[PDB]
Parts: sequence; structure tokens; C-alpha cells
Amino acid sequence: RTTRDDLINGNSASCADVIFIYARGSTETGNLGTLGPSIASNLESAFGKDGVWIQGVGGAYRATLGDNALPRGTSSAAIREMLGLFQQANTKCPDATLIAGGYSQGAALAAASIEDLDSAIRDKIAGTVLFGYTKNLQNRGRIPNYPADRTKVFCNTGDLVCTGSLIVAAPHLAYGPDARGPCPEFLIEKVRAVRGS
Repeated sequence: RTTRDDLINGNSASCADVIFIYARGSTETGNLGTLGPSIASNLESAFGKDGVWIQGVGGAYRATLGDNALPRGTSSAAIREMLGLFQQANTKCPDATLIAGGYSQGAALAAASIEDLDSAIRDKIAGTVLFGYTKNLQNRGRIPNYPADRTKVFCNTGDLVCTGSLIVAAPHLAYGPDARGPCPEFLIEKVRAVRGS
């Protein structure tokens, strides 16, 4: 449901082929929030329960609304938490293909973490999805140091956070359909592009 710690709980002896690390939006519950569960279910359908590990960013990431105003769009502690998860994935399952995603503050967190990530690990992320990307205008729809072809941004018309503001309007809460279809579609495609099948 809203909490998944497949990576942390997982046995190194039987690593999944795909590891998905996701950061929730502000004030959302568990470590997956409102959109994470939908993405997870679809990933499981494609790769099978044992084929993919779903890991939300919990720990120090409190998804505090006020942190959207900090320089990177989230807290330093949150970035360290997500970086640590990528590092854990790399160590626990070196042969797994990674995919990532984030919504709202989680999107900023995903961008910041990926930017700071060691290139060797960053290069293992076959695709990243960002919903209501709070740094969309500032970063010109990109994630620093990460290829455009591996990036997909879902920014609704009227979603003010995609246009340089921190105002939360109705379109910012309308990403359900995207999380159910195009998002997993993109992630699956990106994984298959490098892993074949």
C-alpha cells in the first residue's frame, strides 16, 4: 500500500532485476504517498513480484511542505536519505537496473539526489519520472547531469509549480491518470531498452 521497503527488506542472495526508488509529495503518507502504489502495481504486472523491488524514500524524508522553499526544493537531510538508498541498491544488487521517480517535493528531491549521485550509479538509472516538478522552469525540464532521453516530466497545464511558483492549485493534484498509464509505460520501456527480454 503506501509503504514499501523492498530494497531494505530484500535478500542480497536473491536480488530483483529492477529496483524502483520513489519519493512522495509533501504531507503524503507512508513512503509512497498517493501516486506510488499505482505505479508499483503496474511495475509488478510487467516484471512480476519477484522481478521488481519497490522502495519508497522514508527515513529522514519527512515531506515537510515548508521545505519546498529551501534552495534545492527540499532538505539536505532528505537528499542524503535518497542518496543512501541509491548507494544501498548499488551495493546490495550491483546487476539490477534502476528506475526512479518523484512527485512534487519528491520530484525536486529525485532531481537533487540524481544530480549529486556518483556518475557510475547515476548511469544505472535507465529512466526517471517526475510529476508536478517544482524545479521544472528553473531546470528547463531537465535533471542536471542526467540525459533528456531517460527523463519524463508530467507537468499539467495550470500546475503553478511547473511554472516557477510554489502555489498549489487543482491541476497539481491531478496526476492520477498519468501514474496509472504513461508513467509505468515509460519506465517499462526504458528498462526493456537496456535489459531486452
